[PDB]
Amino acid sequence: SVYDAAAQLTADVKKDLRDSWKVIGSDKKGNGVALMTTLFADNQETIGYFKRLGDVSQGMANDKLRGHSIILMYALQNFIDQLDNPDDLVCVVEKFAVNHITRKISAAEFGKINGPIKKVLASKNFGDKYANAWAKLVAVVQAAL
Amino acid sequence: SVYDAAAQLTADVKKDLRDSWKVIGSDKKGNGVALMTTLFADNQETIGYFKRLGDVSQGMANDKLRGHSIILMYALQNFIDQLDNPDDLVCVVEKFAVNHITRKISAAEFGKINGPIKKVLASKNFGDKYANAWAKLVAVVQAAL
Ligand code: HEM
Ligand code: HEM
Repeated sequence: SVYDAAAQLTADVKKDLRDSWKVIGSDKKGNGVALMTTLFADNQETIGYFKRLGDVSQGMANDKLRGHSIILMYALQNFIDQLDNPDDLVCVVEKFAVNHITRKISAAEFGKINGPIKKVLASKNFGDKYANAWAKLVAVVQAAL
Repeated sequence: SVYDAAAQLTADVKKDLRDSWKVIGSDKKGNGVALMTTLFADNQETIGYFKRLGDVSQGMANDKLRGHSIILMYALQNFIDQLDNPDDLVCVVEKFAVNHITRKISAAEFGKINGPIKKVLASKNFGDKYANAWAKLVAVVQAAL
């Protein structure tokens, strides 16, 4: 359950999340768009959920994709900012989960974002330690789906 | 058409928005809930759109309303951050608008948030000049609805 999954965010996980977000979150447009095109490249079957975005291979030049990618990064910003207070983290994760549940995005489907995250981290010289901290935050959202 | 309403955000308007946001956005939970509870108090009929939140009379103590309130404030953070690049502001506002159009929230209904914003600004002693600027930012969204 999500209260139990939020409890796996221990002190070192929280610190590694903030330390990597300080670099990733510096360029929300650039890293958000890179996140999404890596998801589409590595997991082409997820493009069906994003029909409204139009031609996803245009990347940055697709205004709808660029708008979605920037907004996605503010949801991550929000989660990072709630790490101090588990009660606020949980109520924000459950609120966020509503629209993903309506779209029938399962926990297994959501978990496909981990591969893209690991790759964007790796491009900024953040290794496995950080990829695993981010997998634990994505697991809090998965528990709400 | 959003680009035309965005043209109204002149250099002084953007400056007032950024300066008031420096204070308002520094307590996203507190000021987010104050906007929402002021909206419900002043325009009781808007509660019709928020049946999922349950008992909105609990204010801050209602986890679903607190979750919604914090997420609302990250949408405004995003808008403030895109003010200097009209192309990004417009693709973010148009993406944001999609779910509100599906909820059948008209431009007039959305415009009811202006009284709440004026009151939260005035509680932090930002007068009519700042309220005016915020009405012009809300107008960019209204142009997308
Ligand atoms: C790091 C993970 C993710 C974050 C932070 C995230 C964030 C968001 C945000 C903030 C929105 C806009 C608000 C809303 O409509 O709910 C959104 C929309 C959406 N998300 Fe997620 N999401 C993530 C992963 C995923 C994944 C893995 C899928 C599906 C395979 C997914 C599918 C969708 C879809 C289909 C939309 C709507 C796109 C549109 O038509 O405009 N999301 N997501
Ligand atoms: C300053 C203005 C506003 C901002 C920045 C804002 C922001 C947001 C955000 C970020 C979401 C979550 C993503 C989504 O589902 O679309 C949302 C949801 C929603 N908004 Fe807005 N919104 C604003 C005003 C309004 C107004 C005036 C109404 C209607 C009277 C409205 C009704 C809704 C509803 C019903 C939801 C879903 C709530 C739920 O989770 O059940 N919004 N809004």
